[PDB]
Amino acid sequence: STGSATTTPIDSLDDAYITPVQIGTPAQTLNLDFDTGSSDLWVFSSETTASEVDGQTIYTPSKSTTAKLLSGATWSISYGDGSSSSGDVYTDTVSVGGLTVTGQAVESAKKVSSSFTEDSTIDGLLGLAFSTLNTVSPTQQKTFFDNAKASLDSPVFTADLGYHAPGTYNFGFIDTTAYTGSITYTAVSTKQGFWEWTSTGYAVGSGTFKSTSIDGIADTGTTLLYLPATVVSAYWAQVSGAKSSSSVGGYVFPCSATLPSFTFGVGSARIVIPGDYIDFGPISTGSSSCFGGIQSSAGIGINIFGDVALKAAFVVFNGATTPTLGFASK
Repeated sequence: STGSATTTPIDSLDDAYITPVQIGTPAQTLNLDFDTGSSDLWVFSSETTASEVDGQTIYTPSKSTTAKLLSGATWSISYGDGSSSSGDVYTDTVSVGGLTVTGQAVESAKKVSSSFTEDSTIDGLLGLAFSTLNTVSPTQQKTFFDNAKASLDSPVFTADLGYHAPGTYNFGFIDTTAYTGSITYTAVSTKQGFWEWTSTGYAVGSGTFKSTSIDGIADTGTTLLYLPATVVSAYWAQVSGAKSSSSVGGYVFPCSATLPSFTFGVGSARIVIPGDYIDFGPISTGSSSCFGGIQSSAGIGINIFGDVALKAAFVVFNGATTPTLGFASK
């Protein structure tokens, strides 16, 4: 089997991407944030505290003839940005882009933090990291990909995110028309439960490439590119007036600037992030200070190749027995 679904930015800055997911019988379609940095499929639901729902589409298990309470199971998750959610669990039929998993754990939110409530366009998350990070207790549950894996033509999914435009998540096949040149594959460590890999270096603009190992995660659920302070300082030093602002919470730059590109290494290959991808616009409406799309990972504890980086590439998440990651230009 295969699946293919379009993913759409939630706003004009590509702050996140939503992908329609069919849950239950008859189908209830919710728009989920596919997140390669976590491993829970959770949704706003009929059980979510009413005051914490503000415009989201909810899953109502009582209206699904295939929903079954997973008796005793609860979940609770905290994300890197400080957001959180928790609740109980149902199993139900879940389909993405024509690919159907029966018995998928669907984690029903009883509580969500304010950032989720405030995001009316995101109806929940679909985790695509390794199932070892799944938070369901006392019986840990498998991700949608893990459940689908054996049925897929090939044990892979791909992320092809758009810049200010829709893109595609495919399951079970590699669309050879969706990228240019060849795919360069690189080793993955699953020791922390992430799609963790080591970039071979970077360049700023038309500058020379610096060979240096940068361990990080491929994370579709993180907006920006978070890299070591040394790397980030070298980038922003090439933008007149750019500075790190403690008050704003990162690097800002004059909105009048033309940003240089940023290149990262994948083995001997190179992925170029155009300067425009690094512009996240005014810090507040009408401001002439703009927020940067490359930020320091210092104090996160991990480098994160988020959407800013991933959307510059066609990315293969290879879930073979020895998982790997592939990157191609597009």
